[PDB]
Amino acid sequence: ESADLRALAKHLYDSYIKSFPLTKAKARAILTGDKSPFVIYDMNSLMMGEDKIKEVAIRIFQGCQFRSVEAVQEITEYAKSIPGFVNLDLNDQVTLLKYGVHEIIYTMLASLMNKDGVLISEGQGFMTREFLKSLRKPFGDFMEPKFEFAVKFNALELDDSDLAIFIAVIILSGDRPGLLNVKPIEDIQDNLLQALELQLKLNHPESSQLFAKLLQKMTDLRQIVTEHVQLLQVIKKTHPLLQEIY
Amino acid sequence: QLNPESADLRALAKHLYDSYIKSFPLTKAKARAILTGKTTDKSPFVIYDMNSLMMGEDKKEVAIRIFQGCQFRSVEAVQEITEYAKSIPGFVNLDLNDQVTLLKYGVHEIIYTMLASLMNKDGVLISEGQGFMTREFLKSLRKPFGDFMEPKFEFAVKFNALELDDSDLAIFIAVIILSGDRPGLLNVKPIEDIQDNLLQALELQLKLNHPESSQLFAKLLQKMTDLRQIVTEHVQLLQVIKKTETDMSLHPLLQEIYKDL
Ligand SMILES: CCC[C@@H](Cc1ccc(OC)c(CNC(=O)c2ccc(C(F)(F)F)cc2)c1)C(=O)O
Repeated sequence: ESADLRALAKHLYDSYIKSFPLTKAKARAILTGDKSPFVIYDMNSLMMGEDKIKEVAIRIFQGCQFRSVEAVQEITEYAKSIPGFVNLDLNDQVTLLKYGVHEIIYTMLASLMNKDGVLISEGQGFMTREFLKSLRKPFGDFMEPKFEFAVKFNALELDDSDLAIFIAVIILSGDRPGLLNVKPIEDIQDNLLQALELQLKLNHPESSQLFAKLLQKMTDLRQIVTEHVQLLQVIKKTHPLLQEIY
Repeated sequence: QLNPESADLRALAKHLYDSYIKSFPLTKAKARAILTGKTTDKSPFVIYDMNSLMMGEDKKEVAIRIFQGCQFRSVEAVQEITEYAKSIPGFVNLDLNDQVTLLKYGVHEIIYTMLASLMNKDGVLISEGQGFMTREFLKSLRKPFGDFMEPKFEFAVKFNALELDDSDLAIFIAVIILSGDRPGLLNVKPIEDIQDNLLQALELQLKLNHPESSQLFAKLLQKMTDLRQIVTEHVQLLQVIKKTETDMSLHPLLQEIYKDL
């Protein structure tokens, strides 16, 4: 048992590294100790950042969308490396990605966040929490709850090897609506959960019940996603091919 | 056997086939099974005249109604193609303006490539394969509507002789989207680097899938000139329609695609 699992963990770490350029380890190095990122903390600072790297709030939102669309392709590539994933019914793969990417985006965004701001543009920029929060409604309230989640998530002190398995657990959720064959999805998730548990026991022997605590974070994640989607709807009180891409 | 480099190309081929099946709900495989009688469950209702057309409805003017139907389907196809385009590695990382440009010039060449899958020399599948409208009925519509589809049929018959399957088409459609010689492109190099890779993958795919088909790769690439000619002829036909039929509406997505094409 405890060998297929080590294999699974290593396999997923290696694939996570290929798929996601900006790892947590590299993000934390930048957020602390070498060559500093460009800090966007103001309206004038944002203006200059676009030279270095509609009005203002709209351009920032549209930027997050371009990045999210990129991230969806990175996550999809990652998914296809999870053993058993490509052997699932194709409708079910599409369903799992459709309902999983938002949860994964915000999980991974926490790797680029501290309590004072978030890394952007592959770590070249840093947009402050206070700047994002100052944006006029409804655009001032879209990142804040991701910051509150991130602070709580980051207290677990997970590393990229832990996160690789956790992301996979998220993708293989058998409770997504419209799934046709739930059995093999839950069978794969069981194996991934086993791998995650062992990974966290070996990697974090002094953090009691880290496995449990990580799983409980799924509750705040789905909350964040549901309220985000409702903000996206409210956004409909504010180029044809361009809107098609998004 | 295969080597590391040709192995990466196979993975690319498989990724693109997989995304094609997820993005396009009516494949060539399904279209051929409907057209060739692999069926008591999948046979289409045939529209060959006005009364057939009437009877087909439970499933103004006839020429305009069919034309409005094509427009609508064209808008759907653009949505499907745009979703496919996102899956092509590197595409979403390109400059946003270039993504729009590649789609603008790409989508119709792709629409007509895939339309061939739904066609034989006698007609075309419609309404997700539930109906089949004859080439003769379409050709009989009052001018200039009777001219719209004939060039698509001529191309299709010649294109279908290549006997490409969906795994082949998936890489070819990607090659179409990622052309660095589209007008107005800001950053050509990254586009060409992606197409290089796509071309290598198409080439190997055609060698493996059709080993007895000499220069299929070259012959398929040559067909890109036919697609371009179809697009241009089609656009000149729409300008005539827009002027003779002041009461007919062209969808803004389609209008933006054609704007200064
Ligand atoms: C004016 C609209 C013409 C299109 C070109 C076009 C796009 C898609 C097409 O179908 C895949 C076609 C050919 N039309 C059909 O196959 C078709 C015909 C009738 C119907 C309908 F009757 F069901 F509506 C649906 C599709 C043309 C364009 O210029 O964008």
